[PDB]
Amino acid sequence: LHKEPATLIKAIDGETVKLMYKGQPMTFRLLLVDTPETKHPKKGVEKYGPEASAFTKKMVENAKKIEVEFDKGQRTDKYGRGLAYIYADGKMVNEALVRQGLAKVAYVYKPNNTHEQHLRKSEAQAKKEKLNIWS
Ligand SMILES: [Ca+2]
Repeated sequence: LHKEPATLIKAIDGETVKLMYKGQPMTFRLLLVDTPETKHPKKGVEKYGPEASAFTKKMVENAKKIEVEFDKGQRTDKYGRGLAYIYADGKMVNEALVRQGLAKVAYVYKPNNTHEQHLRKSEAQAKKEKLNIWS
């Protein structure tokens, strides 16, 4: 893989953060995780979505270094969003959200799945801990 510098522009929600990467503002999708929603037109807000976006916000905002890392497969999805693992001070947000019961592992697509068993290891710990979506 290769980690890269990127600069925070805007945390949209749990799974989506806007970042200046290569000098271009880009929408980035947190690879492998699915967070609850704040806005879904046919839904309203979903349980733990407010605090899933809160979490990521705090995490990318108080960071001194944000780094993105692309996986070994296509790097942009269909809606043109970067496909990546985001590190706030070297800690993987994508992992942090699952360790805290605020994200389930999901849409795991070969070959963009290098870190599938690390996160699938962490969801298991949070489930075993009765935490938040697993409560
Ligand atoms: Ca979602």
